[PDB]
Amino acid sequence: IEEGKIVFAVGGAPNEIEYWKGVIAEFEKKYPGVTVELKRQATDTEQRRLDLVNALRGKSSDPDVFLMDVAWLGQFIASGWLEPLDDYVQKDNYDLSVFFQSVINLADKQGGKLYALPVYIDAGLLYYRKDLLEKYGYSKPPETWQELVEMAQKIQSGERETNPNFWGFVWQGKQYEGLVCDFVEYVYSNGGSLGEFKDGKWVPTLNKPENVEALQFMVDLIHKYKISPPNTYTEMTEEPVRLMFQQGNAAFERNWPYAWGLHNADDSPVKGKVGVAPLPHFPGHKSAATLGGWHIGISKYSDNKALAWEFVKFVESYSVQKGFAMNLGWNPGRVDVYDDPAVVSKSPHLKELRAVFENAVPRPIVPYYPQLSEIIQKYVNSALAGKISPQEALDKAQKEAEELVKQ
Ligand SMILES: OC[C@H]1O[C@H](O[C@H]2O[C@H](CO)[C@@H](O)[C@H](O)[C@H]2O)[C@H](O)[C@@H](O)[C@@H]1O
Ligand SMILES: [Cl-]
Ligand SMILES: [Cl-]
Ligand SMILES: [Cl-]
Ligand SMILES: [Cl-]
Ligand SMILES: [Cl-]
Ligand SMILES: [Pt+2]
Ligand SMILES: [Pt+2]
Ligand SMILES: [Pt+2]
Repeated sequence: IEEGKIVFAVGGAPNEIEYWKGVIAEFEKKYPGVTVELKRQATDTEQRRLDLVNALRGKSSDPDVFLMDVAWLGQFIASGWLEPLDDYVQKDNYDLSVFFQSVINLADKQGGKLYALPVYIDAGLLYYRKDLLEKYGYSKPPETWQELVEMAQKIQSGERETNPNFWGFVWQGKQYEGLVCDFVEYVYSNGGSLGEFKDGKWVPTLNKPENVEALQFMVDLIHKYKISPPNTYTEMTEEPVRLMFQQGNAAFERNWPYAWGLHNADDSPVKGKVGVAPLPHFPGHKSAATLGGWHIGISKYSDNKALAWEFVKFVESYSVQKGFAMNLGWNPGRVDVYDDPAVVSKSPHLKELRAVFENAVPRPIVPYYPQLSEIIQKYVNSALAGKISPQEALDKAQKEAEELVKQ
């Protein structure tokens, strides 16, 4: 185990992990004298991050190649754990123009060097029960958050006559990274902002009036309009939300592109009855979608960097990317794939909602995001629980963010 072997560390939702196994099989079939060992990780992005930093900080060659959340990729680049890809691109005359340059420019490069490639580009999406909206006299998905609430309540009241577990709108509110993504969408769709850059350094503006107003709406979805379940802030993460909607217990769902792949699975009660649209916005502002996704990189400590690069090229290849979009519903890191007839047949929204993905709002791209996120999670979740007001929460978060930015 030191020649033509490579351990690929990857996680995700259960179905994605199973899909990766198939990808690895296809890779070894195309490259006969090579071995790729799967190092399975969890779904939770923080657990995936920890699994990786623990191996890397110990200069272990074990994980040779792996996926990194666009949210904390900057941390790995800054720490210097990634092997620059420039040399490998150069040697194979590899064409980089086939990837969305915006995400690359934003998160994959530093000091003129490339350290990773986008496997998929996630953006927040609104999933809705087309059949239920039609049933209750609504011809189109909601454009504003207030319209979503209106539809959600009428559908909820009607469905509860026979369904007491039905909720008009499910989303991620647990105290973890996913909550920051949901939060970002409400903030920017109300004209708010988490902060901006000054003199090359990010400066926090967590407690702007627009932000507080946005957080208040989130709190109201649970405690005032009551279209989102109480466990939204205690247990709801990607999968629990995705499962609840697929079970048929929700009219609306906010989730990432992967939910589509599952919702459209023949084992899905909602198959053929799900629509996808941009998330709503508050009047006078534009719809927002948080930028997410996973990028592939090579460990600086790998003893099989050449093989790792071969695997990277395969994962970023047209056919493999096409399979991700058609089977898993992922929005590819490689351009034009969304337009492939096979992809439009199974995941038409990748083409139709092109603007959603291209305009995804990035969380603060800074080496110390993990620590910043922890601050936002605590106060935002506390506010959702009703433990403190939106105002007190963002003001408190503002204080700690400033201290954190002070290095
Ligand atoms: O493909 C679904 C993936 O969802 C996670 O990733 C999204 O959600 C995170 C917050 O929970 C974001 O930070 C990330 O950028 C989004 O892509 C989940 O952590 C992954 O394991 C799933 O594969
Ligand atoms: Cl209450
Ligand atoms: Cl409640
Ligand atoms: Cl197929
Ligand atoms: Cl296909
Ligand atoms: Cl097909
Ligand atoms: Pt309540
Ligand atoms: Pt459920
Ligand atoms: Pt297909």
